[PDB]
Amino acid sequence: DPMRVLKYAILGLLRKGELSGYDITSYFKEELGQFWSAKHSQIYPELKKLTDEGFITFRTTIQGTKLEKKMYTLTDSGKQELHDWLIRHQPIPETVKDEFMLKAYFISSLSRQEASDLFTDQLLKRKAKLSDLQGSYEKLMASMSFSSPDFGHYLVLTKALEREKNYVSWLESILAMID
Amino acid sequence: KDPMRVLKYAILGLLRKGELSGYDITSYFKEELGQFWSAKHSQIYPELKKLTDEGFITFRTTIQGTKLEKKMYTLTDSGKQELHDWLIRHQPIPETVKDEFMLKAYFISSRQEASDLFTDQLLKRKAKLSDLQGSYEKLMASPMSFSSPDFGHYLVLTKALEREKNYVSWLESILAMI
DNA sequence: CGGAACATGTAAATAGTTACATGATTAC
DNA sequence: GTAATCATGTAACTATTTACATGTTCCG
Repeated sequence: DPMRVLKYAILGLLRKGELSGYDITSYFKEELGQFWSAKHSQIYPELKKLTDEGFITFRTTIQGTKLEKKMYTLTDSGKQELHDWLIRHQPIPETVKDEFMLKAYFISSLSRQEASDLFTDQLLKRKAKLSDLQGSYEKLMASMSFSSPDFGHYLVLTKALEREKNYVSWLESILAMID
Repeated sequence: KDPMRVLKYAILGLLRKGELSGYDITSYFKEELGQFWSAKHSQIYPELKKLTDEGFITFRTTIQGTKLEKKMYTLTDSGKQELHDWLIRHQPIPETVKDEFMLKAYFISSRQEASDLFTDQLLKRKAKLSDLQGSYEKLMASPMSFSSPDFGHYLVLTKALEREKNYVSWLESILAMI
């Protein structure tokens, strides 16, 4: 049984009303993009698939004067299909891929200097990313409970922030042992 | 623009200390390294062929028992440099690290059901943490340092541990809000 | 004996990225 | 002007998983 995560990502994204393929692409680049993403080149054929499967519907609006655009709504099938996925308990994956950690495992092939340089570089990026994430949190807070319509936003953002805090503190631990 | 070919570097790295079979490589992906990279044998064997055709690795045929053949792969000079350049290269950090649970979490708007789904995730992640702590204790029993031949193993284990601790702690925080 | 682990491949499919293509609207 | 962004789609390729397919060795 093929997983088809993207199908559920699209269906989930449409849960509060119509969106274009472009809007979908745009959401994968905002806060959700820390945990799932797809290129437009994957999304458009899939939108066609989901329509043929009868989970979604589209109408054709016009931006400006002659630019066509396709708004998508969930169907009865779509909402249910979505829901049957949402509450389904899934096994946690063994692997969550990280190319840096793969490098970490092969550390013996590096001299103290080379490893220090590698790990230092990673930290500076990870801290830069941490800044961007910390800033976003604040921009969200001025704008928190389960009732909140931004609770989904809050979840992905706090997770992403924690994830980078953890990565920074970990790297600093190894650098203390390296240097 | 140029294929990452991460699987090529996972293999060359796995051979950095000497010869291995495709079977051996498959196994390493099922042990502590599997927390951060895995491949199936069906991907590994064709890739081993490809790397041999590319001159990064070589192989001999050894015989287990009486008549079972085994190809043991070794790095070439060209492969060691290939490994080296990749290790010291500064790659940009990925925007997305995929997590299907966190996708689900984004769609919470669709109270009891959210509690159950998170409680289950808490329990499963508590379990994975217990297994990881156990493995960390097995490693430590056998004076850790950069010089230590098990530094890599230590790194992947600590990271995996930090990862679950932080996941478990997060899920608790969110559950108390709900 | 029998089952787990060892050992190696290929086929068919899904999943994902990069490159190829085009054109319209917004704001400076 | 012109650049960035909005907007949609197809082609080729790279990556990964599940299933198919075979046979040996170790150990109790």
